Amino acid sequence: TPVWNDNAHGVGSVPMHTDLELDFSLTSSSKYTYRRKLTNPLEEAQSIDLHIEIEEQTIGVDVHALGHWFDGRLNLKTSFEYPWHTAKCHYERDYTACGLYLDQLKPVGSAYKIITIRYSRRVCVQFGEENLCKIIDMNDCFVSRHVKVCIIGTVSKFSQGDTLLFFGPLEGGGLIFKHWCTSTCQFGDPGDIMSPRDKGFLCPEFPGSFRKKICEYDGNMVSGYKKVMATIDSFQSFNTSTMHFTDERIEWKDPDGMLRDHINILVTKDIDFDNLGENPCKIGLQTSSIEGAWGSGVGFTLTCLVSLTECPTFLTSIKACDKAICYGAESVTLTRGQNTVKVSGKGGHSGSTFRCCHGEDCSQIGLHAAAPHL
Amino acid sequence: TPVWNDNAHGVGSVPMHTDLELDFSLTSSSKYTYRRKLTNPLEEAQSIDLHIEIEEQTIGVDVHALGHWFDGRLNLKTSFEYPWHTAKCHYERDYTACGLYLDQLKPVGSAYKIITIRYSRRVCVQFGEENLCKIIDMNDCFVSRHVKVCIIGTVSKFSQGDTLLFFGPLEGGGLIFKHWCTSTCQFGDPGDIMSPRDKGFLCPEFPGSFRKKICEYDGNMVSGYKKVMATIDSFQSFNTSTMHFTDERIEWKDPDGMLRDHINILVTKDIDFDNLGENPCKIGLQTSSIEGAWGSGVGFTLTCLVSLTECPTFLTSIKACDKAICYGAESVTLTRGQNTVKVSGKGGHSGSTFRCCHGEDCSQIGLHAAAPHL
Amino acid sequence: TPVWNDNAHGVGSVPMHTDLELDFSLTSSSKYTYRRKLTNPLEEAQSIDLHIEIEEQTIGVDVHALGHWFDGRLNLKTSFEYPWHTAKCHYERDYTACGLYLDQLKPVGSAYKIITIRYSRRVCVQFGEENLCKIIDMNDCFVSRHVKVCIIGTVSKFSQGDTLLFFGPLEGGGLIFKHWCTSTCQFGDPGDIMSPRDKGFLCPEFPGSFRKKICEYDGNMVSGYKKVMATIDSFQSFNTSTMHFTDERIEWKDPDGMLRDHINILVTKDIDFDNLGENPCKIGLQTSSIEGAWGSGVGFTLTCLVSLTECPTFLTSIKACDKAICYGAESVTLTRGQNTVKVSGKGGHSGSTFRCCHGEDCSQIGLHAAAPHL
Ligand SMILES: *[C@@H]1O[C@H](CO[C@H]2O[C@@H](C)[C@@H](O)[C@@H](O)[C@@H]2O)[C@@H](O[C@@H]2O[C@H](CO)[C@@H](O)[C@H](O)[C@H]2NC(C)=O)[C@H](O)[C@H]1NC(C)=O
Ligand SMILES: *[C@@H]1O[C@H](CO[C@H]2O[C@@H](C)[C@@H](O)[C@@H](O)[C@@H]2O)[C@@H](O[C@@H]2O[C@H](CO)[C@@H](O)[C@H](O)[C@H]2NC(C)=O)[C@H](O)[C@H]1NC(C)=O
Ligand SMILES: *[C@@H]1O[C@H](CO[C@H]2O[C@@H](C)[C@@H](O)[C@@H](O)[C@@H]2O)[C@@H](O[C@@H]2O[C@H](CO)[C@@H](O)[C@H](O)[C@H]2NC(C)=O)[C@H](O)[C@H]1NC(C)=O
Ligand SMILES: [K+]
Ligand SMILES: [K+]
Ligand SMILES: [K+]
Ligand code: NA
Repeated sequence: TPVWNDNAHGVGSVPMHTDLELDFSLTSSSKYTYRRKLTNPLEEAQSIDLHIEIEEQTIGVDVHALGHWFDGRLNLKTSFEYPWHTAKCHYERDYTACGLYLDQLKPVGSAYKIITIRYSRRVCVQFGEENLCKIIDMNDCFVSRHVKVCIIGTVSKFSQGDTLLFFGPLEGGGLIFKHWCTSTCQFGDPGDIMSPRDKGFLCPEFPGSFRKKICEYDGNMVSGYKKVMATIDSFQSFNTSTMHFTDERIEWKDPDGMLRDHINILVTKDIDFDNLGENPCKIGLQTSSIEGAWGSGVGFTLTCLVSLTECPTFLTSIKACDKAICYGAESVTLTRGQNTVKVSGKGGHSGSTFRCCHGEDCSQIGLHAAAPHL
Repeated sequence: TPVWNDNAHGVGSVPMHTDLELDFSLTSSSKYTYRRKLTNPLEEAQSIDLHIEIEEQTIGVDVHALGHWFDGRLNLKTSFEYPWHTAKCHYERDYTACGLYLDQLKPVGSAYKIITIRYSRRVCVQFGEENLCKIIDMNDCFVSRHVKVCIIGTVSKFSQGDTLLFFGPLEGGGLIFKHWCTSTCQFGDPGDIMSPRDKGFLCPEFPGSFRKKICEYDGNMVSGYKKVMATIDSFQSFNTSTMHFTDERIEWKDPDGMLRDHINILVTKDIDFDNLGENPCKIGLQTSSIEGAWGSGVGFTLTCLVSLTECPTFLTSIKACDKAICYGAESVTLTRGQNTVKVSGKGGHSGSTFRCCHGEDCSQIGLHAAAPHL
Repeated sequence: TPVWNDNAHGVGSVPMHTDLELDFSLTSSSKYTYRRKLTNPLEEAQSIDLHIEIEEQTIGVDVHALGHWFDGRLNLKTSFEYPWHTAKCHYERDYTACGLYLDQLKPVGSAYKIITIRYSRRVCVQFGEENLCKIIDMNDCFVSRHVKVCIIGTVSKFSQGDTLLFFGPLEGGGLIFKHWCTSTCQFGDPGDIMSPRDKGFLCPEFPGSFRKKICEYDGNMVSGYKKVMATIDSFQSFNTSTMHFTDERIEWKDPDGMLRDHINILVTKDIDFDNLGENPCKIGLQTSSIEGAWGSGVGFTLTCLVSLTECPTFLTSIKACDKAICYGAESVTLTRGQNTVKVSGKGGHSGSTFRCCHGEDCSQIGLHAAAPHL
């Protein structure tokens, strides 16, 4: 007969036994503070200090670092071992030999492929001498005995698969590219000339033809960087503040003040809220195996061994997390005893050890995923 | 003076005459159950059984089935009726004849073009001996005399125009392509070699040049499938559960437990809610004509003859539906007597008979739309 | 100790001291009207007229007008000053001279690049003899002493960077293109042949090769318009109603009745709401400088000189606006005295004079931004 479930983040309330509601649309890039002494109607001398602090919206993007994009010049030469044999990016016809090669290479920016986008606000609530701070994801709720804070919002600026380009120390801003070349890179494309890491170019294709007249090449001669700069107003910029780059992840606060989200704060002073996720179930967790990759839009799968006690069944979520960042979650009805739960995730880096987690509790160790693009 | 309107799905309430509110963020891939005996404060012995069941979020995607994508090898031959004349996909130069043809063809997956995306949850509410189940679309509300259930959410995983690729019996997962070739398919593109149905290839272009030295071809020689596999981590996977393929439609439950939506449940025990859509207007419906296409991003238009009685005017919505799936809706202020209402829709298949509908009531017959891509 | 903040648009309420709540999901393309006499329980003879009018959802899109897209025929000629020298779009090989040129040109539609998308509803509230109308952006709130109206919604039909094509006097509808050519336009692409203004073509590239046999060209010979028409069902249409084109901006009401948003209306009859943005701070504004461009996805930056009095600090937003349309906003904690605030914006046209604004108050003059695509 019991069907415990903690996937509901929120409360049951009696609207007559609720004392305060704050409901408002808040500038995404703004913090908010509320302070009030909660006093009895007139029939006491007891007051409770309420102090709520909501921080500015933060974006967290799991990415794959693509390395640097380059500008360069396409040069044509004739040989009748070719002179341009040392050039990393080249193309030749063997009739008299005609040759193309890239030179005057210069990095113009750092590119990042978006894997996951998540927005959040840090929310701190003091009620009496209770003090609790939590990072609340957009469309999730802060839940406590006396205070509920729900954030509801939508943003459509960034999409998975977008490529972000930063031209300089671009704590400041960047460009969004929706068509960065991937499976086919031709000279002239956004992303045409890349260096994924320190050394080594991924060279673009040269789709045109040679003619042996003095060699000629009848394909495009203009680099992707120059073609993009020539129509730069066609592309979308974004701005950033307090950037935080870590391996395969970027966090910042978008200073775009045109964006808003919705905040609802409900307070009960005397009788506790009914926490809709309340349960007596107890969970133990360890990792079993992993497969798949970090830094990948295809992702990984973490297998967890999950022990349930004190309940016959428990509907809940098991997460793949590391250092308080979660990369995936699986909703599951656990049965008493041992359970095997597979969690699909995306993101992380080579040093990530993905742990099996429930709520704020995690396994003692995690597992590494494989590298992408091998 | 009267201005009846049923486009508002919700209730007017007096916050003092409301007995229970549930407000929470729910894992999209999780169900939720609430059971409670509603009892009088202390001054009676009468109790009402409240039982709410909210099912896991379902996605319904109206699609155009594109057929199978193929891998293949590009072969080059010389003829001085060509040997490769039986090859379906070929390219030749007539000087000595040089020829390209695709062979070693193999289907690698099934592709589907997204036309419409809609999310929903089935919601069942028992209040006393009243029992009602409804499929509630995201950002719509369940309305009854004593209980309101509103679902508010946003998802940004899929977009109209995306192409979904399933590699095997991919009850399991698939890939999202945002640049599947349409108006120009060149060999090497995602989607380059397609077979729309049983037999018959839509062949890709071969943009390169021949040279008569022994023939040479200086264009790309690598299939789209191989180019995509070589950078597979650049593409976004998704997972599925309890898939349901029907003609030009796919439904499933996304097991991504990182996604949440918002649920609000309001209960009044004694006095009924004010149903904001309440009205005495009566509607009769029949189809008149149709034009446009199923399986098409451009869509169709259903013309309806709509009779209004018992009201001078009625602001409402007329829908194009078949078998309890709706494909389009037009908001309209009807006038007493006959009205002509055009409803723009998208989706459906060759067997669809699009009916004119109001609320849960539909015309006796529907009309077929035309096929796309003729 | 004081920390005034007006970035919160909403109210604090005591759920016992609230008299009416309307909560509902409303068809986006529908208006809504609520009329009620607010009367005392039984212990008075005083009534307040409540009258709420919510208008249909409007979309406002800041765009860059791209001019007209053309259909045309690619012709091949041989010359052994070339005949086709007057043709604006041409390509030649100088061996006998082979030539390509476009002719039979015809405009097929007008194209617009999406820079910004915003949805809104005009909301009018009469409470007693108080009457106030405001345009409320989606995910913002109408706030008054006795009535709060919040709109919460999400739409995923249009995206920044999409190109909208209108084929005729397309008050009626249009097509969405997600891959309109920008940095590389080749003959055959959507957007291949453009005329940005009255005269002057931006000609596409012809990536193929000539051969001197009688000249031959082995590249694509089919215009982008014809290639798109041949697979028109692959593209997404949209419909429009009551269109309003102005320079670099389009407004309309989307008649898609499948879309909904959420409306919440809270009314207190006696005691005023606590306006969460209430403050004694006073602001004076003038422009200082501007840089950047209108009609550009990169945008502009307006520098404002902002004087704060009556408060030590004030957390607020400074906006860049002209004629009651706002193009950007910066959240900022002002300090008493003079402040310099930079506001990033996008949109507008050559005649726009971007002003520094706070709430409904603006500077006496604004500044012009520079033209894009120079
Ligand atoms: C969720 O999807 C993953 C991803 O694997 C699928 O990806 C699709 C894009 C498509 O290519 C499909 O063919 C492929 O299976 C599933 O994980 C995979 O499962 C297979 C079968 O056991 C393994 O061979 C793969 O190594 C494995 N990959 C990863 C990264 O784990 C997964 O099974 C599926 N379901 C769940 C519940 O996660
Ligand atoms: C809503 O749009 C449809 C779609 O037709 C338009 O599609 C645009 C993409 C663009 O190509 C435009 O030129 C085109 O008209 C309209 O339906 C069309 O109406 C015309 C005129 O009567 C007919 O010739 C078409 O057959 C018809 N097509 C379909 C599929 O019905 C429609 O009129 C418009 N308005 C409403 C209220 O639906
Ligand atoms: C917000 O971003 C703008 C845009 O400028 C940036 O755009 C990125 C896409 C990238 O190219 C980056 O290199 C570039 O700086 C910033 O405005 C720019 O600031 C620089 C430095 O002072 C000026 O040289 C530019 O003229 C100026 N451009 C515009 C349009 O104003 C801006 O500084 C940044 N921060 C804020 C708070 O707005
Ligand atoms: K080549
Ligand atoms: K060719
Ligand atoms: K060429
Ligand atoms: Na060529």
